[PDB]
Amino acid sequence: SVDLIGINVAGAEFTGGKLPGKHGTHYFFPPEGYFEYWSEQGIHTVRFPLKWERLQPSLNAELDDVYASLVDDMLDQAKENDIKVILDVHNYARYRKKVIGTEDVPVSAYQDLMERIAKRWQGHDALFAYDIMNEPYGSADKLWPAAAQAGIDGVRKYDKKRPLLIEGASWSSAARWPRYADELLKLKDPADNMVFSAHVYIDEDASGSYKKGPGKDFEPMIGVKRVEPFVNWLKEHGKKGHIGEFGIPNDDERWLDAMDKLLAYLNENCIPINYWAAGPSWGNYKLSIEPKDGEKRPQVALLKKYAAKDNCSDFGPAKAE
Ligand SMILES: OC[C@H]1O[C@@H](O[C@H]2[C@H](O)[C@@H](O)[C@H](O)O[C@@H]2CO)[C@H](O)[C@@H](O)[C@@H]1O
Repeated sequence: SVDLIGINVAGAEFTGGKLPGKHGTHYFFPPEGYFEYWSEQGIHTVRFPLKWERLQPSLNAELDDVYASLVDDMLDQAKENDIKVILDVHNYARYRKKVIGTEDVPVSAYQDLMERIAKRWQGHDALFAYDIMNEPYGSADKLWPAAAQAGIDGVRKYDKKRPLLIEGASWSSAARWPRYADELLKLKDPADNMVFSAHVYIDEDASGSYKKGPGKDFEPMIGVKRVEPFVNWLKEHGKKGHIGEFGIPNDDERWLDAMDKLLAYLNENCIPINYWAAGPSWGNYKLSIEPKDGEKRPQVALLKKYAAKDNCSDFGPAKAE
């Protein structure tokens, strides 16, 4: 089943400056009882960021025992708690700051990573899908479509069933999607289970930093307006979609109204969303929906209303008929 409502659970990718880094100091996996809270809230799909450099300290070599085992543990806990997990290689189309497709990081090395990820986890019941790369951007954009095919090829050697979530150029911007996405039309998935995943924030620069409030001229449909270019492209090209990140601060009711409008539009078009973000070690982060003393998380109540609505049969938008 494809859940329309889901959340990111971030932390395993934190403190990119420290490699390998230390669990519990630089990065954080869900502790005991973590998924039970979210399951009880009625959330059954999670997107989980992972750091490539921690999974694979050397290219074209075996996955790191300790970090990969933490992923094993997380998947086990998700399964215990009725949660389905999208593994996200949260790397901006780069390995140790070098773009996939450059001499340092050949596409074959990225294919190798994806082979190893699918080989290790394809047998895990909690695994739902693979988001093969978070937010290609900048000098990675031009080479990304070639890298994406290599990633698809890698997963499909070992997992011929699960959805592949394919992000786009320019931080997978939903708003700018059609400017660049035609380059993705050459991608092929022999299993026919490929889904494009765009990101949308509704601050002025769409970075999610929220440097300003809604403003005097706030438009409630801002979220919808920013995903329309993506969804319309999907319809035009007969493709399937997904929103892998969207988040808002908890300090202005207007953001919630925009979120509501967005959720309605995505629901209508059978496009699932992963809210950014929950996680075990966010502290005061403005977009966090993790429970924290003294903080209300109105975004959660809203997600819960939607979570009750029927899911679609598959990733939308529905084919024309
Ligand atoms: O969208 C999340 C992503 O935003 C990045 O900032 C971009 C922004 O997306 C884009 O619309 C604007 O034109 O450019 C900025 C960069 O200057 C941000 O850098 C990422 O960390 C973030 O994940």
